[PDB]
Amino acid sequence: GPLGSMENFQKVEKIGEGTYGVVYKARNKLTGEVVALKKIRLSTAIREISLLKELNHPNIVKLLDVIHTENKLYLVCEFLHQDLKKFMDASALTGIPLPLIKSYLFQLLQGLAFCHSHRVLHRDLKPQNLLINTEGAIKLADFGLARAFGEVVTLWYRAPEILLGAKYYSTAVDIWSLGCIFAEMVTRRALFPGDSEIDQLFRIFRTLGTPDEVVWPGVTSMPDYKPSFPKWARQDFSKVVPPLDEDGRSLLSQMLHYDPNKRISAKAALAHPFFQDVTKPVPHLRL
Ligand SMILES: */C=C\C(=O)N1CCN(CC2CC2)c2cc(C(=O)OC)ccc21
Repeated sequence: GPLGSMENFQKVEKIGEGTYGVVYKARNKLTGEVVALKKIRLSTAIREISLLKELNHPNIVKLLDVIHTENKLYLVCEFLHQDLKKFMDASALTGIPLPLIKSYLFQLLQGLAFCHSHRVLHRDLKPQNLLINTEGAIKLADFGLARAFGEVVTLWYRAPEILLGAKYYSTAVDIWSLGCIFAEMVTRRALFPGDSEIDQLFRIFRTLGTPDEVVWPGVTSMPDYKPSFPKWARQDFSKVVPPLDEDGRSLLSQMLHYDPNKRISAKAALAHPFFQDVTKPVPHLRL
């Protein structure tokens, strides 16, 4: 078995918890490069991961290297300046400026359209794995594998078809997660902050109404659907995202359609009128 493969990286800071391991800010001992290092404590996933090394896009965090040594798996990523959760917390008193929200949403839709055009799903979009830099960019990170391998799981961004037991995800799950993040940037509160699967499901139901066959054909036959679910009425989007103009509200409503077949795709969303005046502002970052 392999050893000595990682003495070329000196760990500088602990910067989060990825989808399968802890992530450090590290410094390439040899080249001086500053990177983000995911350590997965341990294949068909050795190939599914290495395919992500080819998935290069301005709005996807660059996967530089996979280092499989000594019953541990390392992912070497480019390092970005801040993640969206921290920036949202830092902007709690003022709010992220709406043009910057719109830039960030637009860029993430571009990243997803690229990912989805390659039939790659993220599966677990969260403010914590959206990374931003000083230049105005935002990038997708920590893609969830179809094969899980290797804190507490956040459920707040989970699409309802996942919660309802759907065995096969579509790209629509990522559009749902990003809609939730969009709303959270605008209102400065999480849209659906459940603390269990059923609390998550029912928080969605209380806001968007309990889905039935009318709005979601097939919902009542899903593995975890129960006829005994409470029947809540749908609230109005004027109540859910007050600061958002009608263009933003209509886009968000389309990202949160219950039926994954009705949910807007990333590429369709790019053409939505909400982006006809999109710009690329600079965040104010305290690093
Ligand atoms: C290559 C490391 C990697 O896989 N990721 C995804 C995990 N994270 C953060 C994790 C969600 C808490 C992460 C962060 C960065 C970064 O630059 O943070 C400042 C880069 C890559 C990765």
